[PDB]
Amino acid sequence: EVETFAFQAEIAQLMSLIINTFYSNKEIFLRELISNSSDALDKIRYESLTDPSKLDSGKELHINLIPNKQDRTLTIVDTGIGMTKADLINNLGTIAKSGTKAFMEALQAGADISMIGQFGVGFYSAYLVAEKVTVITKHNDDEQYAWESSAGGSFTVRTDTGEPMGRGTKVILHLKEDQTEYLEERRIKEIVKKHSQFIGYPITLFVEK
Ligand SMILES: [Cl-]
Ligand SMILES: [Mg+2]
Repeated sequence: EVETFAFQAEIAQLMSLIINTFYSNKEIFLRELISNSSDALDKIRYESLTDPSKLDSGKELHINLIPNKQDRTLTIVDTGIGMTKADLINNLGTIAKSGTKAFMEALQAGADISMIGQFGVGFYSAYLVAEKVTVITKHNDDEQYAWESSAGGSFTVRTDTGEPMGRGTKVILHLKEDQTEYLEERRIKEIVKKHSQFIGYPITLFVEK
């Protein structure tokens, strides 16, 4: 049972901008996604202070970066608060309509695409490097869902079964054929060190066979 949804016109327009604009500094997508994980981890961290049972779905708060050269995927996984189905449908928990407007206004006032995170829509920077993005998420007391989109105006949502996560979000980037540098260990390490070096949770870069 796969449900198909239309992006709001403003989000479709943001995605088309990200896909079509000539913009060489694509590596900022990873900072944006790690920032989103850090925010999600802060949320579960705060909820747990008054309700420790919120960590029954896993106490460890951290981020994993998993490259897979066979599948041409880079996956960013966190054990943050996760998203409900309604959050996924509502622009993955973002204020993307107003954020898109602000980002567009900023761009005409001298901003560039690397400032996208300032407008709360950094997730969509994934489309600088990915042809398809799959988001698997599990929030306490909701079921596990998979969102997916290859842009083009629409996204799908379905329940995800097998490979349960205890809690959090996994962003699976199916990379564009010419963006495979982002599976190389030395390149990912460089980007994490350049742009994510003060994130307050462990970031483990997985090794490949
Ligand atoms: Cl909004
Ligand atoms: Mg912030």
